[PDB]
Amino acid sequence: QVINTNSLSLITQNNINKNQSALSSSIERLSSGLRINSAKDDAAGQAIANRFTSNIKGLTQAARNANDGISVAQTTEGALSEINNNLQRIRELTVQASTGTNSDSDLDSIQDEIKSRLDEIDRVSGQTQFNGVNVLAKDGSMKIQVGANDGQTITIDLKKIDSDTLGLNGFNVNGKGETANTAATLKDMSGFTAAAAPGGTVGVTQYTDKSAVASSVDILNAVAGADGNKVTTSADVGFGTPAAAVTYTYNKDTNSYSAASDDISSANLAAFLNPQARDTTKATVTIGGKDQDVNIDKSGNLTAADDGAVLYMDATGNLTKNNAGGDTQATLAKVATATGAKAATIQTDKGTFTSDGTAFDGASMSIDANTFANAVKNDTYTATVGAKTYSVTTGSAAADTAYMSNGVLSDTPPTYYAQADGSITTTEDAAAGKLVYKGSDGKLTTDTTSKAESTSDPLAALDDAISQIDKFRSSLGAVQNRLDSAVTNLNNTTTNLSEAQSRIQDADYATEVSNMSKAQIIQQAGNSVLAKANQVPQQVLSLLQG
Amino acid sequence: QVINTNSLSLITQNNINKNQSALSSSIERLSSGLRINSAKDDAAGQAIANRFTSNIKGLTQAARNANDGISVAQTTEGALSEINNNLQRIRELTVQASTGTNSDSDLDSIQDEIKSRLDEIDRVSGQTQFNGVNVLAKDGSMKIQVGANDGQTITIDLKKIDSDTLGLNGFNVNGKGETANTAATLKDMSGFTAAAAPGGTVGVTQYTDKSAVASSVDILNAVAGADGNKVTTSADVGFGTPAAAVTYTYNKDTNSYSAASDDISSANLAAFLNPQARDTTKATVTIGGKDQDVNIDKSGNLTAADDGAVLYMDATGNLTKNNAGGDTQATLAKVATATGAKAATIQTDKGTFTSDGTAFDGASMSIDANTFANAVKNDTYTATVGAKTYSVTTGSAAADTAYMSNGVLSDTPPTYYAQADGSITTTEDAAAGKLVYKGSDGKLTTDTTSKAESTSDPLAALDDAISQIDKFRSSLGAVQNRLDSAVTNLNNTTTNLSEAQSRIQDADYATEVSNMSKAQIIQQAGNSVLAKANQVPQQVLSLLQG
Repeated sequence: QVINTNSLSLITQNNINKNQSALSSSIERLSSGLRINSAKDDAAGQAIANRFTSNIKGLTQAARNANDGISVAQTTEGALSEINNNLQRIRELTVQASTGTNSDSDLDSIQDEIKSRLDEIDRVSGQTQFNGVNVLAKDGSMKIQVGANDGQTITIDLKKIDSDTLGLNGFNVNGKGETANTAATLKDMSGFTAAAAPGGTVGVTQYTDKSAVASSVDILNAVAGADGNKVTTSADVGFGTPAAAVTYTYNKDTNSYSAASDDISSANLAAFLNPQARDTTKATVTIGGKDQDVNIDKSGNLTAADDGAVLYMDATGNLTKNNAGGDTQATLAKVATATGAKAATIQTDKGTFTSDGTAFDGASMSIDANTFANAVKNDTYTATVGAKTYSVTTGSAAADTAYMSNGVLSDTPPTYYAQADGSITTTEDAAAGKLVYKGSDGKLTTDTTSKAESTSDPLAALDDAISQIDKFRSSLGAVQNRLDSAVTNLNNTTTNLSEAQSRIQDADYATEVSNMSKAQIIQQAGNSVLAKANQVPQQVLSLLQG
Repeated sequence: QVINTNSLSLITQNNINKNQSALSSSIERLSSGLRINSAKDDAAGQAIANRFTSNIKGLTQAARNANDGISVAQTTEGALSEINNNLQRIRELTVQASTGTNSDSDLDSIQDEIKSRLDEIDRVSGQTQFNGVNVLAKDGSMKIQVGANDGQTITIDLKKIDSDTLGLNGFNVNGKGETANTAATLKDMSGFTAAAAPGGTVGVTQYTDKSAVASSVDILNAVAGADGNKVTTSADVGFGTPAAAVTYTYNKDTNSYSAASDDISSANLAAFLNPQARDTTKATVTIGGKDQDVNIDKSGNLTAADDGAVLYMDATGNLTKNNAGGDTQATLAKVATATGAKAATIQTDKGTFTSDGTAFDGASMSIDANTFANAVKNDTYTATVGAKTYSVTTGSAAADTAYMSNGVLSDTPPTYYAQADGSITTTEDAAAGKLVYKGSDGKLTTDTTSKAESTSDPLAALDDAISQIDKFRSSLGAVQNRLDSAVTNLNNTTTNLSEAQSRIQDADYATEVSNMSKAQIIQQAGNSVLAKANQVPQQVLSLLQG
């Protein structure tokens, strides 16, 4: 009974408006097929779906990468298998070649063919490549990404395999083999004669090969060869040049000989620490509880270890370091007596030094071996070796008690005894002695055999190469099995995660068709009731009778 | 008969007003489709509908959660199946390798592949994940919400599965396999404490393991192991028992220690040459340029080296040896002064001897090493080794400068530095040090591996590991079926509750359309009767006749 200013059709319109959102959402949900289409839905679901999608894509790419790794491992394994076949053939040839019934032509032919197959192995090692990467040319590792998160990879170990790595660097089966050596040749013994015969046997004559006097450098090599020997010398370069003390003993412990000397170097620091005309050395000086780092050059200015800081000596009565003192300029000469008075130390890397008075007392010097030999090659010394004492006085073998053996220094010359029957034996009694032989190198070596230039133990070396290649092949096989397992895992995981993500997205149409029917029926009923509502007002017109 | 002041239409308007509310309610109900739209209807019904709606939504979301739990269980089960297959292959390989017809190379290959697959098991254990959650990395539990009200959950048990948990920590069938060692374990360092920190770093504390003082016998094996060392000792058995001279130095050259001593053994030959109570030793005596062979027993009769010839000492004025002399009987005491006066030698195999006066001068003695060690185990000596000097005074490590390292004697004790972060390093600066480890043996070795003898009953251990993983698989299966049953129950319950809530809301349209029709018809009737009511009054105007 009101003029449309309180009409009830507004309620119907509002209800239709409330329905329209559900209608639109239902139709759109049918169209997409995914429950979550924008942030208006459960945004947490959207984020979880996005994370799941990223995981699934990364997992699939990782699976493809693992397959690629399997392929590269397969190529490498095939190459290794044929290399193994070649090595087995070479071993078979070597087994053939060991028989003594073969002429030098036969051995040469076998060597030619073996060299051919070794070059074949080298070639196939260099040749094999997989997409610009040489599998067998370098001892690297290859990382295979099979996981979604960074840092999770599988490593394939690759070794450089060739003739050098497998060994034998030229198998060389064709060298001149086992050869019998020639006899004693009594006439060749032109050494010093002596009928001493300490056993008194009338039928033996002792021959000594003199002129084997070792040189001084030989003495130095002998002492340097062994570790832990003793050498006493005077008149050394740098330290010991005044030679106030003679017994230094140089304390050879592990490496280039050390030393120990009393107050002798006071002015020799520049000569020692600066071998050349412009050398400068780092050193550490402390007064006691005050560790300061300094540079020493030609016994001149004690330049501070800073970039360009220059230290000045000051503090008369204390004699410490200060960059900004107000007295005379610092030099090594006076700081020597300063340290002697204050009982400090100036120890450096190549020698720990202290002073009492006006001269440095060396403690733990360490002179270079080559320089030491160059300095004392022509002076007197009593260098000793294990359980032996050797004397040298301004000339090699002053006492004439050092003799050069085959390769070692001995106090006794090579003694050769000549027997009555023309043989030469190392000892008087023929029951012992191992009658000496001659041949192919001189020096009258006491063996019946000359070294054969062929490979020493060919079969063992070839079996070692076979073992190496088979270990490599086993490594590749284990890696291949592990990658196959990784692929199976990653497939199962990506399937499960795909279903998981499907449970969050991907709205069930079974519910959505019924929801659409709801929305459409409500919309139709609402529009019709809106019509029925707006057909009401004209009753007031009917009342007016106009 | 009244002019609108007692109007008869008022009841008509009032009745139309009453029915208008019903008409509007019917139209609105038809538009919405729900029986209750606001509190004007049965409010208790509205509250009940709200509660049912909340319950239905909660149950649906719980069903989705249950599905997610099923998916994660499936992924875990797949990973466990892969691990189980790997373990089966390990068992098969172990059964193969138990046979005694195999060489060390075959065992090496088998152990290599077993180790490879064990590392594969560990990798698949570590890298398996479900949406940022590692199922097999911890012994945790995951709660799945399947109910509408808080606290109603289902728990899934997860166990940490890896090579450590299953046991055997390196299956190690071949031998010389590797097991991981433990960490620094700062708390175990019970050695002597020293905050000295020579580098001055505040955060470093130096710990030294004291009580590592080597015994004197340890020094003896230390000196004896190396060849050519120096040992200075007095108060020795036999030679040096009077200890007239102290600096012997024992001249170790190649083997059991030698010696060099002045005239001290004059009467000590009987004890020294005859360690037991009746021993006899052969000897060679020469009065110069002319050798004679003799036997010595307890300094008594100088029996000739013949079968039974007995030598007596003779020749006053020359002091010769005659097997047919004509003077008094021979004793070593008398021949001692004979040789001392006449400058002869009695050099033997185990010692070169001469005498001047009435006492023998030893030159090239050779004492047995074991007898030496037993003799000087509890006396003062200053034995030295390569470039080192050691002092002992009536007791092991008198100077307290001897410390027993891992296997060698060093002048410095074992130095361990503990870092601020709880790590223990061999050096103060963390850049170096090779952070120390422990494990399986103590002694704090700087190794990541400690050996382990193969196993006891390998197949039993593999079987127990299989049983563990199989039990885990069964547990996951029981839980997974649990969740399937829960999903079925939730679906049935939410369907029933949805049908329940629908029966309270959702007004029957069958009665509602009839209500609309009745309201509309009665409304038109009311409007028309209102018009007819308004058509009545003008009969009074008809009365007025104007």
